[PDB]
Amino acid sequence: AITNREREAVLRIEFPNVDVTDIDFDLFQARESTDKPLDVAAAIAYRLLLGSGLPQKFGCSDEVLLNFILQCRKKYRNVPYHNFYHVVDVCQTIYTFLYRGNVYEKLTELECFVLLITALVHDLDHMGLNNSFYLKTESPLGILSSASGNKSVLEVHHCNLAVEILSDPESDVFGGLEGAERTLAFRSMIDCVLATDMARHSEFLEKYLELMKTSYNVDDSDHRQMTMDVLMKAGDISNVTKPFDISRQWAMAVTEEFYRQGDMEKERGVEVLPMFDRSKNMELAKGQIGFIDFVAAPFFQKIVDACLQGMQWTVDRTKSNRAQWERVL
Ligand SMILES: O=C1NCCN1CCOc1cc(C2=NN(C3CCCCCC3)C(=O)[C@@H]3CC=CC[C@H]23)ccc1OCCO
Ligand SMILES: [Mg+2]
Ligand SMILES: [Zn+2]
Repeated sequence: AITNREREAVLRIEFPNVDVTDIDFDLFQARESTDKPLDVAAAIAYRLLLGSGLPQKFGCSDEVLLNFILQCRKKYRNVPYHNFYHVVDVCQTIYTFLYRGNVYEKLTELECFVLLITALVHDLDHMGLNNSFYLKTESPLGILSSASGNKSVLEVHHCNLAVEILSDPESDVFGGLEGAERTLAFRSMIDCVLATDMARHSEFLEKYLELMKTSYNVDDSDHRQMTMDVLMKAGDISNVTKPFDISRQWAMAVTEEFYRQGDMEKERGVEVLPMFDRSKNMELAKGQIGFIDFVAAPFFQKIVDACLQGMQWTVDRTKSNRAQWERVL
């Protein structure tokens, strides 16, 4: 359970002069301009969701929504990248895809609510170590994954914790739903989180594009779910689509986390990939350009051209940042 000092420390935060729905929203400045960045991060998610009118529409009370965010926050660790700020950022970004990029037209209101909730649970208890680390080192979570036959080590873990938070009525944001609606809420959340495993990036992207070769059918379960998966994925690789100052700060965070993994691998005598090598050094610009060219740019370009036409700015900003990193070299 949550303490009343904890709830009130978040409840009292308001943003009258800072628009949390904007594509230019700067979470780094929001964090840096307070002495309580975890409270401000929780208030951004809370006010963003209450402001939309979605929780209220699905019988999710203000207290339950606030309890849920705080339970999620407790399960986020002090790591450079996969910390609470990342999921608040993903939530805020998906919101912009839905309501600034008009993707809300392609999904039901319930599915928009589920997506925003899912963003907040999608990396629960991440240790700043990737799936490969768990498998190479034969860690208890890796062993658990191998024996159960589910290769997405962290993603299954993220789902288990989401289901656990939601098992408590005081934090069940889906507690106000019933029957088909409730099943859809859990099924869609679980499928979205499982879709975030990057070892399955091209699988999800190509399953989506083939479904969109024919007319978009909202009556089709697969069409909606694949759209939900693509938006969760887009939120996850969205740091490339932000203003250069913001994009650079996420680039530095992911670099430091990756380097800490590499250092732990060196200490354990397991294989280290160049991307995770701290002592030897690669320019930040090079990492980002490679990331954009082989992953981020084709992803955004293909989904935009296939169906998500309103998300054109994501393609534009990624290119502008790619050009800026090229200048850095
Ligand atoms: O500049 C850099 N320094 C070292 C790495 N590097 C370039 C990579 O940068 C980023 C990578 C990531 C993620 N990489 N990968 C993998 C995806 C396939 C391609 C290779 C990299 C690993 C994950 O599995 C993470 C978890 C889920 C979604 C994306 C996450 C996130 C954010 C990144 O940059 C933030 C500013 O745009
Ligand atoms: Mg993840
Ligand atoms: Zn993530």
